[PDB]
Amino acid sequence: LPDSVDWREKGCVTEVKYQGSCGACWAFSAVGALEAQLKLKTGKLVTLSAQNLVDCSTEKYGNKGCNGGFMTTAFQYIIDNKGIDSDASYPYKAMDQKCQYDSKYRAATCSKYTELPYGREDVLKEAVANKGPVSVGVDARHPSFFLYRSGVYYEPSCTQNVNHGVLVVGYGDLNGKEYWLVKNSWGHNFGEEGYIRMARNKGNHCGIASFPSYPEI
Ligand SMILES: *C(=O)[C@H](CSCc1ccccc1)NC(=O)[C@H](Cc1ccccc1)NC(=O)N1CCOCC1
Repeated sequence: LPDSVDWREKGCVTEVKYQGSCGACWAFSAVGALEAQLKLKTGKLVTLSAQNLVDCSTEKYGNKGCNGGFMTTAFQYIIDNKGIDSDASYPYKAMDQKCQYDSKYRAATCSKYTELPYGREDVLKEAVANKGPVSVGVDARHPSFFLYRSGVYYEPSCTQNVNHGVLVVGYGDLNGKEYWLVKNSWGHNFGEEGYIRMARNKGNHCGIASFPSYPEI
C-alpha cells in the first residue's frame, strides 16, 4: 500500500464547509464521502447537499437534523430516495427545514455502503488507499480539538468513544509521526485550512477507526 495518500491531489475533495451552530457534522461527512465517489465515477467534482440530509434523512433514519445523526443512515436515505441534490440547488442553512428534495436537481446516487471492522486502522488504511475517502466518527469532546492549529494531533485524554463525524481523505507521516488526514466541517479557519492530522497507529486514537464507512455509486 502507498505510504502516503491525499485524495485532495486527485481532485476528489470539495471545499471545506462550515456547519455553524448546527450539529450537521454527520451530513457533511456523508456527502464528503459520496462527493469523492462521484468524482471517481463521473470525472466531475460537485458539492452535494448536506442540508438535503438534514431536512430529509430524519426519524426513519434515526437522525435528528441539527441535533445529530449517522453517516450510515444518511447513505441509506440516499439509497432509498434514489438520489441527493447538489449543494448549489439545495444550500446549507444550518437549520432544520422541511424536506424539499427535488429529483430535477439530483447530482448523485448511492447503491450501497460498506462498514469497516471496529478499531482496525490497517483495514481503514487499505480502504482509504484503494476505495477513497472514508466517513468516521472521532472523539472531539476535548477542548484541544477545536484549538488544534497544526502538526499531528495527539490528545492523551482521548478515548475510543466517538461523537463527531468527519472524513478521512488521506494518511501519511510528519517526520515519523504517522497520521490520518481528516477533513472537518468547521470552516477554512479551523486547523490546517480546515483539516486536522490525527495520530495514526496509536491504538485507535480518538476512536478514528471505531466506525468507518464509505458509500459506492
Ligand atoms: C456533529 O456535528 C454532531 C454533534 S451533535 C450535538 C451538537 C453539538 C453542537 C451543536 C448542535 C448539536 N455529532 C453527530 O451528529 C454524531 C455523529 C456521529 C456519527 C457516527 C459515530 C459517532 C458520532 N451523532 C450524534 O451525535 N447523534 C446521532 C443521532 O442521535 C443524536 C446523537
